[PDB]
Amino acid sequence: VSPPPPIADEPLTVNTGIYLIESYETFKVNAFLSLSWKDRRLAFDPVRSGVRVKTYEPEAIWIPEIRFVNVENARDADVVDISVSPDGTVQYLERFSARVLSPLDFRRYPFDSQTLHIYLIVRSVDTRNIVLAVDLEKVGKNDDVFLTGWDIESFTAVVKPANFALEDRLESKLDYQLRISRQYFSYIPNIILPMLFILFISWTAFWSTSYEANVTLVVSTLIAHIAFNILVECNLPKTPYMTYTGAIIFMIYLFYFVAVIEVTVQHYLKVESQPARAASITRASRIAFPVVFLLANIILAFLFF
Amino acid sequence: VSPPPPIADEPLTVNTGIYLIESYSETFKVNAFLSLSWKDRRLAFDPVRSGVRVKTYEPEAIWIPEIRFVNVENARDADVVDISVSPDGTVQYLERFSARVLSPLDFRRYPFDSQTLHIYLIVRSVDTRNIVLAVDLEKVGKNDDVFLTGWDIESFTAVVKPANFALEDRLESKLDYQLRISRQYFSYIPNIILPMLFILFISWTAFWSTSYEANVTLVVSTLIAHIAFNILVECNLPKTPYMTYTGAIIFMIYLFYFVAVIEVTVQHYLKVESQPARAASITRASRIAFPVVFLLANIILAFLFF
Amino acid sequence: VSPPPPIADEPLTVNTGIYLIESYSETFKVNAFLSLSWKDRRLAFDPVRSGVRVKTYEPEAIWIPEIRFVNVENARDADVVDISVSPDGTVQYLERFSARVLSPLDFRRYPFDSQTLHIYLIVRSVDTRNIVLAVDLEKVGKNDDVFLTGWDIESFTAVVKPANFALEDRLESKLDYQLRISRQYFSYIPNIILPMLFILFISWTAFWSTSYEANVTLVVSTLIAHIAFNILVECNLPKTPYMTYTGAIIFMIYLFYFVAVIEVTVQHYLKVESQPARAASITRASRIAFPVVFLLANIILAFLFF
Amino acid sequence: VSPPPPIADEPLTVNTGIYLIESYETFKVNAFLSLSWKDRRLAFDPVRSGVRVKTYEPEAIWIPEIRFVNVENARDADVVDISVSPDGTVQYLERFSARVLSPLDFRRYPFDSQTLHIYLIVRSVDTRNIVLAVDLEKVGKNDDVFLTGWDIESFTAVVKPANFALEDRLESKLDYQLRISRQYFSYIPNIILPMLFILFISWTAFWSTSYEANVTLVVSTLIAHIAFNILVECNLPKTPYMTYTGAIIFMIYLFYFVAVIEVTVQHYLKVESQPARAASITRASRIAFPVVFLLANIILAFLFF
Amino acid sequence: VSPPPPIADEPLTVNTGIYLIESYETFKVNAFLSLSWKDRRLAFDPVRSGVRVKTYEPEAIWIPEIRFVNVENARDADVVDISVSPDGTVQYLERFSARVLSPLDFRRYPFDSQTLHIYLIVRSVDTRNIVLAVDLEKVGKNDDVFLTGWDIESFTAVVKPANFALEDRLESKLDYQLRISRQYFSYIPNIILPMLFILFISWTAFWSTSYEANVTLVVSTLIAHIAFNILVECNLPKTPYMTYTGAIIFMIYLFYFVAVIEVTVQHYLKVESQPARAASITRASRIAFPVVFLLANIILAFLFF
Repeated sequence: VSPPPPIADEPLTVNTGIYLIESYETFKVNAFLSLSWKDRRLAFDPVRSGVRVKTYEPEAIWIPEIRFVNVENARDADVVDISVSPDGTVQYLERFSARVLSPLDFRRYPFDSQTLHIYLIVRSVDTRNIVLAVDLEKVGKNDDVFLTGWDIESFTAVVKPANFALEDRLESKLDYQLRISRQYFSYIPNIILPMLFILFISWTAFWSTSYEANVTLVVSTLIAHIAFNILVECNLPKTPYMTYTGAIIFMIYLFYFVAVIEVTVQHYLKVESQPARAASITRASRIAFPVVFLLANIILAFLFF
Repeated sequence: VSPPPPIADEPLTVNTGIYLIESYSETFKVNAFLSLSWKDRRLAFDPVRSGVRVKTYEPEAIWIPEIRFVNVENARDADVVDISVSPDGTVQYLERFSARVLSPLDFRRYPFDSQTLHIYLIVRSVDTRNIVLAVDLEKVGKNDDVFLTGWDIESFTAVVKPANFALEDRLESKLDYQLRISRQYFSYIPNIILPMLFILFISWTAFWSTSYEANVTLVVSTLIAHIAFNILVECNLPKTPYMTYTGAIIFMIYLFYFVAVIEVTVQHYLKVESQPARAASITRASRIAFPVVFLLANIILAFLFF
Repeated sequence: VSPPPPIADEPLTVNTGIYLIESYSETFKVNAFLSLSWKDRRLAFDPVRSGVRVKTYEPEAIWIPEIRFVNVENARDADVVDISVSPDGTVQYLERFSARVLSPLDFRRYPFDSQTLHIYLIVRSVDTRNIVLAVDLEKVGKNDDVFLTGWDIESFTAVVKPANFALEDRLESKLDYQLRISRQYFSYIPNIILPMLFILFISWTAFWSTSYEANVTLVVSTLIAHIAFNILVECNLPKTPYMTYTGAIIFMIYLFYFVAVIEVTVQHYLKVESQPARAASITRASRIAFPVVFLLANIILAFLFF
Repeated sequence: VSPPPPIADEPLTVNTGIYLIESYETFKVNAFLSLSWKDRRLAFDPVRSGVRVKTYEPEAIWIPEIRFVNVENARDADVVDISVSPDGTVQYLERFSARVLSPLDFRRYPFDSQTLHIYLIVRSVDTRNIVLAVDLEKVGKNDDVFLTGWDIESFTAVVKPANFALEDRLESKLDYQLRISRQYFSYIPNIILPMLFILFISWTAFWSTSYEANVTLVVSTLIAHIAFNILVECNLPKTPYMTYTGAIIFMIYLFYFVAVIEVTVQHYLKVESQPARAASITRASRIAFPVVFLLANIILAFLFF
Repeated sequence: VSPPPPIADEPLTVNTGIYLIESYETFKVNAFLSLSWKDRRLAFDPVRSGVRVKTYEPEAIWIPEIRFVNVENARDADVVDISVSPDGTVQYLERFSARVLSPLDFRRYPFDSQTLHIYLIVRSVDTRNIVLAVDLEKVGKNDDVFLTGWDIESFTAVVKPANFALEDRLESKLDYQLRISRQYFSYIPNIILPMLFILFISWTAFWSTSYEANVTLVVSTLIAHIAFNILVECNLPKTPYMTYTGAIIFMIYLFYFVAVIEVTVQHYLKVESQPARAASITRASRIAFPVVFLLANIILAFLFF
């Protein structure tokens, strides 16, 4: 079957709509794709037919070749209904389960908001040009729409389509945006708190002179920090980009090094009989370490938010 | 084929039923029988002239309602078992389907939790007539070989009254099938809480010691052992982005290792400062402070979560 | 196509058989031949006029009984090999199917266990006539290239008498195919129990020492080594929620690291308190207490599990 | 259907083209495969025919059997359009999602550029010979082409096909090259820096005489290095061949051994009462260890770059 | 369609051949399955027919049911070409991607050679008997055939088929062997070397008298060996059967135990005021431990090679 012919030179407007049935660090969505276009070749008089509307099969009529852009593979398509109104207006409906192929911006994790994108595309034919449109009454989401650890803020579409030329033929692109924000509250007692306790347990080598107990304090807590980093391996990003957590983790690895330097220096001074000077440093460190940490954290929080 | 026409204005009632064959796979898989029954007078026959009790049809041959599932992975691996039409026109459909339950678990009470797995059946009404779902209670159940290791399958029931609502200007009829399960917690004690408690107790022996070298080594080295044990039971400890009864216990333990370091640090600091009467007072208190605050805080939490 | 009609009121006997080609991938997948044989007189012929001894049909061409499997992960990868009709109308069906065995293992005796893997064949009887399953013992077996690494494939047999029962008002016939595999335990000793025992023994050398610094470092540091080794053999140590032979030994070991800490703590506490005669008495007893209670408790458990 | 016949003895030239839609330590690509060949059995006079171009179905006409060489399994094929121009010029277009089966060269990780390969092949038939060609206007990539942690430099094709015989029949291969380079900057604060801090924390046993504190310094940091190696397990290559990073990691394991030897020698001299000699070594080591490291690193950097 | 009839009582010989296009601790392969048999019912006089050969469709003619034995699931089949020669000889060609289902024998890892299997089977029919044959011109492998960390030595077939009875009907099995050997070099600097360094770092407790430093030396390195074993978890066998590497690992766990015993005894003797003896065996241990290791290793190497 060929596409419907133009009354005049005008292109075929396909009224699209996505409504999230079920939505569920990667994302998959189960939804309704609704398509509507006018094919007069199908028009009928209800009187001769004895039907308000005629229900067709996908094979029977011309259906626009609507493809998705960023998704895993050929969509799990299931046609729900095909309805033609006496005028030849085609009301298509399909149910599709699809994997969201968008990278997340981990730069502000775990205090971030993401915008998941769903791209609808149609390539225009030799016969006539096809353009995409949005039926706002056919764009939404159910309420059973859950995404554990996230707050589903919106499901909206950029109404104005992206029309552009590709391999000498025109293409019409549409942008569906699932905007989500994170449920950060558990991060404190699970990730930052114990990581901070381990670093604090190290800092008690600023009220000690025993190099044996001090080596054992700083070094043994370096092992505990690394093991805890492996414990929360999942909840920490794979990112090749600068991240808020990444720098905070890095800063900690540096603070374990500075603490070793102080400890080492202090012991060297004591061996060297400048104990008044060493005890001065170990005394300063009791306020230096927690103050530079709290400043550097505030510096970073500003640098990332 | 079009849907059957109404006698009067009434909608088409589809008598549904799910019967669990098997269950498997902290995620869940179902293998079951989906039974559907509706009246199509167009298919009706006079039993006497026809001779035969009922006639067997093919899915393509007749009109079958478009019944879809809601919380399942992808398009069901459908297999039609039998299609039977009663003299009066009522159709007896049966299919075998294997599906994955897309229902989240509530880990807030892990490992003393009961879970309600959901299977939603939906039907969209057509232009011709309206379709509504019903439940044949004789056709809703589960086999007895229905096992779910580490869980107790309590019930498989359906919320008989459907959720009828309008979506995209057309009516929809949703049905709720509930697989209620509770966990088999008894192994948790000797595998998860007991050794975690032993590690914390082994730390507390720094309350009958004055050696800061042995005390640093006691508290710090056990912190490493607790973290490594947490990695040993990584699977058995929930991922939840929400607070949990086990969630808090673990946190409380990380806090108790910190307080224990503070005491140990204070004790040795007083010792150096030559106030041993005071130091030995604290270390003596700690021998009863630490186990008492733990047992209280645990009881506080158990109440806060149950 | 409808099922063949009864000579009298008798049901249709379907002669089944499964023959193992290959087994693979603590879960198992099985690829084999499903042979089915039944009498359909509607297709019977006279050899003389036909000439041919037997004719070949296509699955679509004739009525084939709807044989389904019960405990299989995904709708069987179906491949029809051959369909043959003998002069008297006796159909000889053959298909090749690859299937995932869905049977849980009884880990109550790992790694000295014997499992019994199940394959269930089911047929639902139709309105026309009743169907019952049978077993052709000449068509039930396994190849010799049948390997299951770390297991000894003892048998492949079928419970000849089928389990007839009613379901959703219609009659059903179930068959039991049993793959009996026992373990290849010998490598367990040098890989799992031996080093775990060495770590526990390395701890016990704190019974010939008085240095609380060296004793804390001996018991505590080996606790970390035991946990790390438990993570090293994470795959071999079962996920089971139930009582297990290995799972108790692991528990008992976590307890022995606690008792040892207690002795070590008591020993130094008496030494500090100046009852050295008494402390050296305990540390001396422990040199025979610890290895004796271990060897007794192990024998107690081995009896409790075997 | 058989292939089109030759005017004379010449082979059938198939004008190929791949244009990347999607790209997503393994790689998968979603793109447009464009094919063009002349079948005059389909050719028509535009004037009498009326229509500019006739749209056919894949089954209807003869389409060359174009296969990919290094890809996972039978391609996710989806025919977009088939157009026959008046001259019989078949303009084919399909959308294919495919997994790239090319091994990476980790020798220079994380400072490496990679050339991903897509091989198009056609086997010539008994009737006539088939050869591949490249329409340069139909080879490219979109701009939404992302590969997180990589910089997509080019998508080009080796225009000259590699013609050769296989099993007595002639074959025509084409080389599509997706040249990418890595986004290395996060490697420093995540992989090399803490690994260096752990090794430095060890070296502080060159300003200490306490064998207890020295064993605890060298040995305990060896554990921390191993645990950190497990923390970055993902970001460290599996190569059976030698590598720049793999060599460094090895050199570090050796430096922890040398440091143990010094520490052991120092205390052995101390017990043996040659403290002049012991303090000489520990003094040398303060400059030996950091100098040999910085030299050996420069030696390796040159040996790999 | 039925099989071709016998001239006399002879069986149908099917000339098979597999040619590896692409190979990729588990293995998959992309190849060409070539089949050739004589079906006279298809024979033609070349002169009157004009054409040298005629191309058929799989559905059109009788093709032998050739199945594979050790592969995951039903082969991703794709028919390339079907050609009939004037005498009725059928030249079939298909492209199949398939996962090798053969167990690896790790009893010599990482100095092992492995023989990957591909079995071809055909079940004989009631009409006539079918037997498999090998066209040696149609058995091979491409040269771009790579298997990272392995050396592809051969791809050969056991020409003589295994003919046997199954469920009362005859069957014909063929053996295709992809013989590969390992690229072990990197094993030394990645697995055995650091494992040896950790064990050597332990042995420095034979030049020490400090029981605190000796407990910390032997015990702390035991943790480092276990953590390193977890670091190389991937590169080490899962085998339920004895391994050369498996016993070495075991022997090492035993050497850490012996080292604890000697340490413990030595301290015990010194406490007991018999320093003459403790010093004596500790001196023995300096040569006992490295000698028994080097002997036991040689014993094992012989026991496994």
